[PDB]
Amino acid sequence: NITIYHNPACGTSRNTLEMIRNSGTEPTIILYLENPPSRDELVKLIADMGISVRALLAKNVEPYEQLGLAEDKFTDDQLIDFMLQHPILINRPIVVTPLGTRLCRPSEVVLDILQDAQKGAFTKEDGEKVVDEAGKRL
Ligand SMILES: [Cs+]
Ligand SMILES: [Cs+]
Ligand SMILES: [Cs+]
Ligand SMILES: [Cs+]
Repeated sequence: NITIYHNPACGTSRNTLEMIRNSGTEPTIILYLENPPSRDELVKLIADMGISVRALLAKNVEPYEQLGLAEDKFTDDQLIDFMLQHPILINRPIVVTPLGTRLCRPSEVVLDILQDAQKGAFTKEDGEKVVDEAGKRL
């Protein structure tokens, strides 16, 4: 049972999706930009990821810039509500499996929570080797 909050226009997200597939399961794919999680779901993801609310913020997207979010003037709940109102602020990809939830940045973070091993060598789309044929992380 795997879910990925995916942005097809982001290389890290594409790389993550293909690593998931290379472990042999096809995940549930949520285009968070158009189908963002609910407030309750979003709080849970953040808790399960073990990161701060602010570490989940995508920088260099228009709401981050225009809302002044780089400044330390926002509570965590304010930041969660901005994320819900402007889903492009949610950094990507988030992946949930039976073993846990991670913000998969860099994409190979996802190897921690995939239950089955990669089924063969995996190379990122830009040529960066991740795992060889033997299954060793390079
Ligand atoms: Cs939802
Ligand atoms: Cs693992
Ligand atoms: Cs292998
Ligand atoms: Cs890259």
